Amino acid sequence: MEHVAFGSEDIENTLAKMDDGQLDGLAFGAIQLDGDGNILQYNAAEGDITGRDPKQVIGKNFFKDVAPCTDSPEFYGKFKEGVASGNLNTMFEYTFDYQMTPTKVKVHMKKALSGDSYWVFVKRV
Repeated sequence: MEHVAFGSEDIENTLAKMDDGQLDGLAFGAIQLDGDGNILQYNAAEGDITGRDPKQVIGKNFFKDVAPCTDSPEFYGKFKEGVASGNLNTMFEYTFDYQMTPTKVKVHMKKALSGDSYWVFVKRV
């Protein structure tokens, strides 16, 4: 179990050293997206929250395929502005309700250390 706290100010540096094996040891959900919203990494904790099987969602588009409930100005809109601008760091509450029991979460989106990749961190509230 990797000791990293949700919302840590230097979270991008710490997660840069993790492979999709060490990501599964986080206490919160973590998804890594490319600039188009395609899923590059998806950890075990996220699968526990949402029911998705990590290996099966990698490669899919988060906003178009996996999470249509996030295709809105309040989530996808913030992501798109972040990708276009070059920086992103925002935290907000949201409800995930597609093909699942509605679940309230806290989401933290932040640009990764690498060029065109972005993190989406999730925890229950």
